[PDB]
This record gives sequence, C-alpha cells and structure tokens, in this order.
Amino acid sequence: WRSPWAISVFAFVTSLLGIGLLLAVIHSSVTRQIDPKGCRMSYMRPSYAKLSDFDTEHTRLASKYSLYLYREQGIDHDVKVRGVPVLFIPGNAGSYKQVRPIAAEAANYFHDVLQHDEAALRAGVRSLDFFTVDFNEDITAFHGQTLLDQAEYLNEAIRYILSLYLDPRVSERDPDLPDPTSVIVLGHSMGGIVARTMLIMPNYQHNSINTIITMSAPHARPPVSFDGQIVQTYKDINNYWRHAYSQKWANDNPLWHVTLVSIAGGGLDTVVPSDYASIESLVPDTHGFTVFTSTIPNVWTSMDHQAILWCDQFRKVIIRALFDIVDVHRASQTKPRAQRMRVFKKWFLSGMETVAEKIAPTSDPTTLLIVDDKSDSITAEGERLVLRELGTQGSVRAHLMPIPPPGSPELKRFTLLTDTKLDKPGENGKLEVMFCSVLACTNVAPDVITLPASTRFARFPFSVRKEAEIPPFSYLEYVLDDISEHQFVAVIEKATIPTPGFVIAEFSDHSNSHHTRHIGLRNLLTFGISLRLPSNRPMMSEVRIPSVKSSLLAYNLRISALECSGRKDLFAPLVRQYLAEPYESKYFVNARQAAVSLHGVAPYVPPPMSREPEAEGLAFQLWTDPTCNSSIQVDLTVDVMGSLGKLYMRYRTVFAAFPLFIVSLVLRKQFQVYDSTGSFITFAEGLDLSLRQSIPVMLIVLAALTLSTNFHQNDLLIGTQDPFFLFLIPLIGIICVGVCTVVNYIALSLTRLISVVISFIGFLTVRFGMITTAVLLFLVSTMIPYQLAYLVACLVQLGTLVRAQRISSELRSPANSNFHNYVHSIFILMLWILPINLPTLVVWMHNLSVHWHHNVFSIMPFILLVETHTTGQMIPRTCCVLLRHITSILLLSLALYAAVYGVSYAYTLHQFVNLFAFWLVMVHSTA
Ligand SMILES: CCCCCCCC/C=C/CCCCCCCC(=O)O[C@H](COC(=O)CCCCCCCCCCCCCCC)COP(=O)(O)OC[C@H](N)C(=O)O
Ligand SMILES: CCCCCCCC/C=C\CCCCCCCC(=O)O[C@H](COC(=O)CCCCCCCCCCCCCCC)COP(=O)(O)OC[C@H](N)C(=O)O
Ligand SMILES: CC(C)CCC[C@@H](C)[C@H]1CC[C@H]2[C@@H]3CC=C4C[C@@H](OC(=O)CCC(=O)O)CC[C@]4(C)[C@H]3CC[C@]12C
Ligand SMILES: CC(C)CCC[C@@H](C)[C@H]1CC[C@H]2[C@@H]3CC=C4C[C@@H](OC(=O)CCC(=O)O)CC[C@]4(C)[C@H]3CC[C@]12C
Ligand SMILES: CC(C)CCC[C@@H](C)[C@H]1CC[C@H]2[C@@H]3CC=C4C[C@@H](OC(=O)CCC(=O)O)CC[C@]4(C)[C@H]3CC[C@]12C
Repeated sequence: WRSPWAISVFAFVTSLLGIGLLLAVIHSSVTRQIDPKGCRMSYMRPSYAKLSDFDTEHTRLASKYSLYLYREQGIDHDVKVRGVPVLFIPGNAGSYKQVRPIAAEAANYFHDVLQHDEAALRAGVRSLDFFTVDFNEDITAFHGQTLLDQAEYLNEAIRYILSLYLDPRVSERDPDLPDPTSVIVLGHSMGGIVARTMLIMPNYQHNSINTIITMSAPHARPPVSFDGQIVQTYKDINNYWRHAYSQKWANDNPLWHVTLVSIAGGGLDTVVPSDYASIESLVPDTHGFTVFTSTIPNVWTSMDHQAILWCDQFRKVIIRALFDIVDVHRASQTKPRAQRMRVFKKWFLSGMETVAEKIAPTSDPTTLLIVDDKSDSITAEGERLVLRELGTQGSVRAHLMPIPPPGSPELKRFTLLTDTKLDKPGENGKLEVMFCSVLACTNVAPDVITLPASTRFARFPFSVRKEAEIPPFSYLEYVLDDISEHQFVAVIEKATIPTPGFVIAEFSDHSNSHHTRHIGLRNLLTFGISLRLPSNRPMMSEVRIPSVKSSLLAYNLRISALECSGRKDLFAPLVRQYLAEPYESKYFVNARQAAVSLHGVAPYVPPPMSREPEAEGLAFQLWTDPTCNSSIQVDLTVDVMGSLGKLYMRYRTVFAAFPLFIVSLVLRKQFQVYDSTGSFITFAEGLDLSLRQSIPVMLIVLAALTLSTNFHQNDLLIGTQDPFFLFLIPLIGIICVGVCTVVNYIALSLTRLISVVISFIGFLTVRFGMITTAVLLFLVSTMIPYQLAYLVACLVQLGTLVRAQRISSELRSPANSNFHNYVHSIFILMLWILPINLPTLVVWMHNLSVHWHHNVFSIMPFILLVETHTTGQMIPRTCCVLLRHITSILLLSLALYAAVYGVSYAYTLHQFVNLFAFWLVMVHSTA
C-alpha cells in the first residue's frame, strides 16, 4: 500500500525546483528589469450621447451593442456632427468610456488652438467626431464568434455614421465639403483585430476605412488559442493582408489606400506581449509601422495596457497626428496615403530612423542672407562650432560653417545639437540654422529631431509633473551626400543679450563616430563587452553589438563618469538604445546605469522579414560634450535574474497545454504498469517512475524536433528554432513536473476535505437525529454549451473520487486502491482541460444576461466515462499486446501533441482527450 500522499525524494526535489523556478520567473518579471512609469493622469469633462436611431432594423446585433458619440462638456452643446468621423473600438473587457482622454484632448485642441487658425481650416482641418461602441464588456479573445459579430456590427455603424453626415438635423457642416466616405478607426487591444476583421467581412463597404491606428493590439498572433474561431480569424485577416500587399499591381491590392499604425506600450504592458503587436509581417513599410511608445517624441515612456489611452503625454501626440492627416475637401476625410504616412512618421517616430525623409536640403530657399557678403563669420573647415551661451556680441550675428566637398570616400555627417529652439521660417527667435548656397538659405527647421533633454538634474526622459518638464533638445543630422549642393551651414544668433544656450555643430567622418562590436552571444554572456571611446570622439558616437537581437535576454549598461577638467559639461551624456526592425528606441538621460531590455526577435511571432544587411542587432547612440577632452567607457553585461522574467510574458500560455504532456506520460506509465503487473500505481508513484525514463526521453525528442515563405514556422513547441534556447524545453518541462505535482496534491486535499465534511455532517445528523446520474447526463446532453457539460462531469468525477477514497480507507483492499488511483488519474486529466474549456463558460453566462454534431460528439465520450465510473468498474486489464499498444500509443501521441501544438492550436486538445476518453469507454465495454 502506498498512500496517494507519499512522494519520492527524487520527485519532490524535481517538483520543488519547478515550483522554485516559476516563483523566480514570476518575481523577476514583476520586480527586475522594469521600465519607469511616466504616464500622467488625464482630467476631462465626460458626456456620451447614445445614437439610438441605429436599431434592430440596421443590425440584429443592435439589441446587443450600442453606439455612443462623445461630447466634451463645455465645448460640445449638441449631438450634431460638424467634423471628421472617428470610431474607437474598445478591447477585451473594455468600455466605450475608455475613449474619454483621446476624445477630450481632440475636443480641447480645436477649441483652444485650431478654430482660430484660418489656414488650417482652409486646407481642410475640421474637428474630429468621436463615436464609441459599447460591446457590453464582451470578452473577444476567448470567443471567436463574438469578434466576428462585433466586426459585422461596426461595418453597419460605419454605414450609419456616414449617413448622419448626409442629414441636415444631425449635421452642421459647410456645403462645398464632400460627403464623408470614410471613418478613421482607432482600436485598443482586441479592437485593432476587430478593425482589421471588418475589411475581410462580407458587409464591408469598399473604401470605408483608410486609416487604422491601433494601441496595444496583437496583430502577429492570438494572445490565447483557447477558441478555434480566433485562431482561424487571425489566419484569415493575416493572410488577407499578406496576399493583398503581395499583389504586383495596386489595382489588385484591396488594401492599397489603407494604413495600419500599430503602437505598443512596451514592457509595462502585462496583458498583451508587445512582441505580438508587430505588423512587419503583414504591412509593407509604405503602408504602416509598429512603434513602441518609448520612441514617440513628447512621450518617451512605456505604458501599461490602459495607460496608452489615459496618458496626457500620449493623448497630445495622437490628436496632433490625426489633425495633420485630416482633409474635409477629400471624400475620405484624410490626406493621401503617402502623405498620411509622413505625418505619422514625424509625430510617432524619432527622425533618426532610416525610413525618414529629410526634406529641407532640396526644399526651396526661404531666406535672403545679404549680411554674409562681408567675410566675418566664415569659419575654417574641420572647425567644430561650440556656442557655450548666446548673443554675447549684442547684435544679430552669424556663424557659418562650410559644407565639405563631395570628394569624400567615407560617409560623413553634419550633426548639430542645440538646447535652444530653432526658429521656423517667418518667426524670430534666438537661433536659426539654414543651409546657404552663395546667399540662398533654406531653414532646416522642418527637419529638427527633438531629443530628450539630458542635463545634470534629469533622471527620466519623461516628467509626470508638467511644471518640471525640461524643454527638449534640438538635433540635426544629415548625410553629406544629400547636403553637398549647399556650400555653408549658418547658425545665426539673433539673441542680443547674454543668454543660456549651447550650439555644438560638427562634420564627422563616419568611421571615427561609428563602432560595431562583433562578439558572440556566448562570449557576451560570459565576459560582457567593454568599449573605451577615445577622448577625440565625435559628439554623437554609435556602438552596435550585432549579436544581441533576442527579446529574452536583458543586460546592464554602465557608462563612465565623463568628469570634465576645467569647465563643466554643456550637457549630460544621453544614450539612445534602439532596434531597427520593430521601431523600439529607449532614451537614458544623464546616463550612468541603464537596464537594456529590448523587444527584438520574440518567441512565437512570424520570422522577422526585414533581413536588413548591416543594421541589425542592438545599437546604443551616445551624445556627450565633445569639448571635455576625456574618454568615456561603455560596459554591457548580462542580467541573469532579470532575463528570466523576460520568459514570464512570452510563455504565459504554455501552462495551458504543456502541463497536459506530463499528465499523459504519467498516465501512460500507470496504465502500462497496471497491464503488466495488475496494480494501478498512484500519480506520485507514476511521476517517480516516469521521471526516471519517459519524461526525460520525451523532453530529449521534443528538442530533436526543434533542431529538425512560410510565416507559421515559429508556431510550434518553444517557438524558436535557435539552438541557443533549447534549454527552454527543460525549464518548461521541470516547471510542469512541479505544477503537475502541486495540482495532484491540491486534488488529494480537496478530496480529503470533502470526505471529512461529509463525515462531520453524517456525525452531525447521526447522533442528533443512479437517478441523479441519469438526470445530469440528460441535462448535460440536452440544451447547454458543451463546456458546462464538461464542468458538471468534472464535479461528478470528484464525487466518484470522494466515494472511492472513503471505501478505500474503510476496506484498505488492493482493488479498492486500484479504483481510487484510476479515478484520481482520470479526474487529474480532466482538470487539465478546464484551462481551455472554462473561458467559454464566462462568455455564455454573461451574454445570457443580455438574452443572446460538435455540441454532442465533444462531451459524450467524457459523459459516458464519468458515468461508467459511477458504477464502480475498474478499466479491464489489457490481441493482448496489440490492445495495450493502442492504449500506450494513444497516450504518447497526446503528450507529443500537447507539447508541439498546444500553444497555437490548444483548442484541439479538448477533442484529443475526447478521443482518449472514448478509447477508455471501449476498453471498459470489452469486459
Ligand atoms: C488545474 C488546472 C487549472 C485550474 C482551473 C482553471 C483556473 C484558471 C484557468 C484559466 C482560464 C480562466 C482565467 C483566464 C484569465 C483571465 C485574464 C483576464 O481577464 O485578465 C486580464 C489581465 O489580467 C492578467 O494579466 C491576469 C494576471 C493574473 C492571472 C491569474 C490566473 C490564474 C492562474 C492560477 C491558477 C492556479 C490553479 C491551480 C489549482 C486551482 C484583464 O484584461 P483587461 O486589462 O481587463 O482588459 C483589456 C483592456 N482593458 C482592453 O480594453 O482591451
Ligand atoms: C518556462 C519559462 C516560462 C514559463 C514560466 C513562467 C510562465 C508563467 C506560467 C504560468 C502563469 C502563472 C499564473 C499567473 C502568474 C503571473 C501573475 C502576474 O505576474 O501577474 C501580475 C501580478 O503579480 C502579482 O501580484 C504576484 C502574484 C502572481 C502569482 C503568485 C503565485 C503563483 C502561484 C503558482 C503556484 C505555486 C504553488 C506552489 C506551492 C509551494 C500582474 O502584473 P503586474 O506586474 O502586477 O503589473 C504591475 C504593473 N503593470 C507594473 O508596471 O509593474
Ligand atoms: C496541497 C498544497 C499544499 C501543495 C503543496 C504540496 C507539497 C509541496 C507538500 C504538501 C503536502 C506534502 C506531503 C503530504 C504527505 C506526505 C506523506 C508523508 O508520509 C506518508 O503519509 C507516506 C508514507 C511514507 O512517507 O513512507 C510524508 C510527507 C509527505 C510526502 C508530504 C511532503 C511535502 C508535500 C508534498
Ligand atoms: C497554474 C497552473 C494550474 C496552470 C496555469 C494557468 C494558465 C492556463 C493561465 C495562467 C496565466 C494565464 C494568462 C494570464 C493573462 C492573460 C492575458 C489575457 O489575454 C487575452 O487574451 C486578453 C487580453 C487582450 O487581448 O485584450 C487573457 C489570457 C492570458 C494569456 C491568460 C491565459 C491563461 C493563463 C496562461
Ligand atoms: C467549488 C469547488 C471547490 C468544488 C467543491 C464543491 C463541489 C465539488 C461539491 C458540492 C456538492 C458535492 C457532492 C455532494 C454529495 C456527494 C455524494 C457523496 O457520496 C454519497 O452520496 C454518500 C456516500 C459516501 O460519501 O460514502 C460523494 C461526493 C458527492 C458527489 C459530492 C462531491 C463534491 C460536490 C459536487
């Protein structure tokens, strides 16, 4: 007799190391390598007007959903549309009220700044009208039908909206303005998936949507694979986007005038891996980009799932970008696609990305410099301009630096960096940088890169108190080949009183300023990297480590002091960590120590298609005072504990199905021991025996399968075919031996607790004092979602397990120990399909509040086995070798299938365990 409670020293240590690593991964993911939170709360006056003219006549889903139009209180006094239509699709468990901050800032900007502008009104800027959908806090990620129903409802609403702009009592707008044929769709979370689904739906108007701006939307892969329909919808929307853009002829492309910008909140986003927000595999760079929120200028901060919609810093950047893509003189109320893309690139991207277009070199001359005929400001070639303060000469004066000749073999770059705002043409301010050919001068202001302000008192690139926001530094950068036509670069001081300021401008050879360190990941993970930048270094220097591409490894960056002899630094050192492929850039103001966590190659997303030739891996860009005549040292080491929590977000769904592979192997061992020796061993005796051979060999075979134009290559197993991460198979295997052991002990404790309560109550009433199985089966077969029928079965198998345990304690017979063991093993298998089947219960219950074959074949095999155990029968021991073989093969196939296809096709695991349960029913029927 072995108590069901006993554990072997080998299986306890293996189980505790697994529970110990799951507590380390979770802790190091909540505490280590965490980004700073610079999000500032947004304050607004909210009002929503229900558009109830839309009804069951326009869609049968109108009884279920509603459409509301945001009206900011004090700026909006009628439910009348005067501007361009914008729809916010809320995400999973999201409200229509989450549109509160974005709509409010758009209302307050037109009221305070734009209505007064006559050029902006003339060119076609009108207010934006923000419509929002109440999806009754539906959970789209777990029910595929709900996502499709929402897309159909919104395609109708886009038709009903555009119809309110043709109506005089609900429209108040000018009459030369074409009637709107497009709505701008902003989707948070799964609302960016509902937005793309609409374009593939049968009820979609041809040119209804042109611009989709999604916040934290998982475009690459489904967050959860519990629902099959979600897995197929993604395969249809993802395929539609990739086949459309594959088309050579733009006429064939149905998505030519469409633009998708996928914004992501980065690390602080725990609900959706920001790696799944990447559109690189679906949209060409011409038609969209994925930008993290750390690269966005005027934000420079990672945001949590909800913070993306409620930040004050982010609410300002999206409303400014939208009011620069809108034209009421065009049917679709938007600028053409290539213009829409440049506006999104200037407002959301840094400017140092290589997709940006500098327009000022070839821009027409804007100024007439005649005060440079006198030869007083021209300076020596190779002479770097440094203006420690401005206007010490008491007059508007100039400092003119010659553009070197095009004969340069190396690449050479002009870089200017001034804290002071450069002036735009037609304005007067302290500084004006212009490329002047001899006389004709083009202001370079349109091309200014705003960098966070690194000053000795700065800790963060973002400030959560608006009063303390250090005005951003201006930066200019230009490859010489582009600026060669112009002869000089003139920094004109227009200041006339001594004033705080700094302009350091210099032309640097690319070699001297650019460094690449080629060290293997294995060498960098053992020795780190140290790089001394020489004292005679260009103001901007750029180290690139091509090896660091993974999102699973985190490093620490320690930059040396840069103490200056004599005078102090004009600015503190600024580091920009960045990746080319997913537009994730990070800025460390006044760098000393920095945590390098990057969103690079990611476990299960489509393969990165950039195949960039030289720009790959991680690069840090360092800006320091170049007049300090002192060297700086750069150190990059690996963070072992912080890198382990990087695993928690990427594999926070492999515990739905990988813990099933362990159960199948243990059950297989139990069944083969039973058939050979006639004793059905306990789940803990099955783990010790299985952990000695079958769990190790099957973990070695899954590693072998990994090492053995298709965008679904990374969907199986651990998601990566890189030989470096094969260690993830044992970490995912040993965390499961621990979770699959605890669950065994929890089930045993639950059985014991229920037994003692039934005893206590029997004591309570004793001293002081078949039909149900048939009814439940009838109810379970008839009229309920099969997922609830599975949950009641699991409750009837707990009843059999309690009635088996009590008989086993009272008799202590060999065969009564056989049944308690077998029922526990079957109940333990069933408890592991609940993770995949429990979510459809939540949707059914909450959608029934609003009054809203497969249903039989899927639960009957399990309804029969739970009933053939309420009769006390033990599986007949198992033509004999062939029968025991089928049992084994069927339980080994389940283990292998649950490891390979359980992250992407987890829903199928319910229908594989059904097959096994039917096999058990047939084996029961044999004897
Ligand atoms: C032995 C087998 C297992 C036992 C039975 C099964 C128990 C659990 C099974 C799993 C399936 C059901 C639960 C699914 C999780 C739902 C997550 C969720 O809805 O929540 C997000 C976000 O919440 C999270 O990130 C979850 C973190 C805690 C997870 C705890 C899970 C429990 C696991 C431990 C179980 C231990 C069991 C051992 C034995 C008992 C909120 O979306 P939100 O940000 O609001 O809206 C988006 C946004 N505003 C927008 O607008 O779009
Ligand atoms: C194999 C390698 C990869 C797999 C291993 C790990 C994958 C995960 C596997 C399974 C999922 C585990 C279920 C949920 C865990 C994660 C919860 C979590 O991280 O969600 C926090 C909340 O975290 C907590 O508050 C801790 C509680 C977690 C569970 C602790 C017990 C675990 C029980 C396990 C059983 C042990 C029993 C053994 C007995 C000895 C929400 O994001 P939060 O940080 O609060 O946001 C703050 C904000 N955004 C911010 O900016 O900082
Ligand atoms: C249910 C929750 C608390 C999950 C955590 C489970 C384990 C981490 C702990 C709690 C239950 C414990 C077990 C409960 C009962 C037993 C059997 C007990 O001895 C027996 O009754 C069997 C006879 C024998 O040991 O030879 C020895 C300790 C042990 C293995 C305990 C070892 C430590 C265990 C596995
Ligand atoms: C501990 C043992 C018994 C098993 C572990 C349970 C897992 C099945 C749970 C634990 C953590 C859960 C995850 C925690 C949070 C999320 C985010 C959330 O993602 C969504 O699909 C909705 C978010 C959105 O897209 O808006 C809900 C599913 C998911 C992946 C959960 C799926 C189910 C998981 C993997
Ligand atoms: C919410 C989670 C933690 C589940 C725990 C609650 C249920 C699973 C409980 C509620 C009622 C219980 C049932 C109430 C009565 C019985 C009869 C009992 O057997 C008898 O009829 C008496 C004979 C005997 O106990 O020896 C076996 C357990 C069972 C099915 C119980 C199994 C556990 C049940 C379903």
